[PDB]
Amino acid sequence: MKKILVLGGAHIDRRGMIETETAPGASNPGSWMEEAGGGGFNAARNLSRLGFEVRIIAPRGGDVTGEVVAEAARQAGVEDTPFTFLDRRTPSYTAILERDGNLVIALADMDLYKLFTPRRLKVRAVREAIIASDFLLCDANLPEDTLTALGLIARACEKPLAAIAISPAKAVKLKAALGDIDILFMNEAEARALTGVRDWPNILRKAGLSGGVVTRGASEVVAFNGTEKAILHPPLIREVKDVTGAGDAMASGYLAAIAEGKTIREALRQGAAAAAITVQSSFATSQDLSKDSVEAMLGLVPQAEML
Ligand SMILES: [Ca+2]
Ligand SMILES: [Ca+2]
Ligand SMILES: [Cl-]
Ligand code: NA
Repeated sequence: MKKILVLGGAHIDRRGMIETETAPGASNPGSWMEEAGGGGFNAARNLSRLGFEVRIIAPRGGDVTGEVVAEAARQAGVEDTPFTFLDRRTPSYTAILERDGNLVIALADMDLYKLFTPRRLKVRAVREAIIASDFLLCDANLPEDTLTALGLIARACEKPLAAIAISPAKAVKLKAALGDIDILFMNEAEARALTGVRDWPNILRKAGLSGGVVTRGASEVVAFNGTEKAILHPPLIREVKDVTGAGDAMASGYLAAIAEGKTIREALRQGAAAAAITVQSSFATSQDLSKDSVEAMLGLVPQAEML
């Protein structure tokens, strides 16, 4: 598996920080930091950083913010082939923070994703992107019916499909597609939401999900597939005490391991290494992900146990 196609979100993340003491409910002097984000987009960048040939299809506006996302794609080596709607704005997450980093309030405009309908997913151009790929990844930013239709296409094309849950609210959108998803990445809350730690595999398999990863807190992770499950040990003294992030990094490291054909025990430890790299300091980010950095962090990752 060399080529991964991602179908999911890619938004602008704009963060405004107040420069002085906060005046609540009023104007404050500040300055804006912008960067690209979105579960699918972040995972796409990560997979590219880990050596895969990655392409992404995300709903995109005809604006400069969309071009900022496109540029961040190119910087990470991701082929950006957007579903462009020239009259519309690229989705955005805008936060205003106090000088001390406290979140005052954030506004998400994600409506553009509603345009990615099953009808649009079914166009020849998207099917050909799928046929050109070796592995698919989606996220639950896409509409529910689109996710189900995507599952049917993956089936018909015999393409492996992975999914990122994004949030407990969004996870439920994956319910009909479950039987067509080879690996679903989620945390504790998203698992409860879609389903109704070593227990997740049998609960989830009867829900029709043949494999996935569920994370809990800083240090517990379960991975499963059609016949197997594995779990992470608590860290020893010398070992890394946080192996969980936003979710992109775990997914990317795990999926990278599976796509290279490693065991779920090995995939578990790689995903953990990848997550740990992104959270090992206040300043750590997924830009620090590479095959070499994962290789370097792996010796610090607790052992995994098949069950
Ligand atoms: Ca200023
Ligand atoms: Ca189904
Ligand atoms: Cl997102
Ligand atoms: Na964490």
